[PDB]
Amino acid sequence: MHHHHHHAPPTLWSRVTKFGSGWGFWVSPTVFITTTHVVPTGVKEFFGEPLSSIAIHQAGEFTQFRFSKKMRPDLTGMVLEEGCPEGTVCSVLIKRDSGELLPLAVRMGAIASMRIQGRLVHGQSGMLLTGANAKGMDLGTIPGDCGAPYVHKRGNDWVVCGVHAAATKSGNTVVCAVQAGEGETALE
Repeated sequence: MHHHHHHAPPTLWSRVTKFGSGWGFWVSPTVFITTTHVVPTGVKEFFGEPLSSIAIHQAGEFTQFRFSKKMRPDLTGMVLEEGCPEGTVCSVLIKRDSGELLPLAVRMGAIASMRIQGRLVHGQSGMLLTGANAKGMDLGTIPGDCGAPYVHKRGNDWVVCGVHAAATKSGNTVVCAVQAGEGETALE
């Protein structure tokens, strides 16, 4: 009784932050995420945090933002899911200027190691499940909404998948930029 379709977490929507030519997410008080193609060239600080006191770590369209200080504007600590099983419905957070939030949805596929620029990277595909917002280099972007963060309900909370990397030739299929860490060395 009353289960399908429910209210979305507010703080979860505020986590997203349109930077440069894309959108990121607040991994934690002093932690953040962002894509590579989204990163612009002109700014030297984020939310009042000079790069001089920041750390960057690329990894297949996955940059690790480590701030020297914990801004903690309205966060606490989110969970990162390195991919997803077969049948995982993820949702992106597309915020606009006039508050036109565009909540997109995508169905996760299988986990495999793709090859980009002669580099093996681990990422989970994702078939579109909305209409046809995909253009070819993203699930649904127009004014520069690339790299958007993915979210999903996990137990009694919402875990983040990756970021809007790009779309496939099929159009209704994008790749969720996953992070590198545990799970690859573990056996189970």
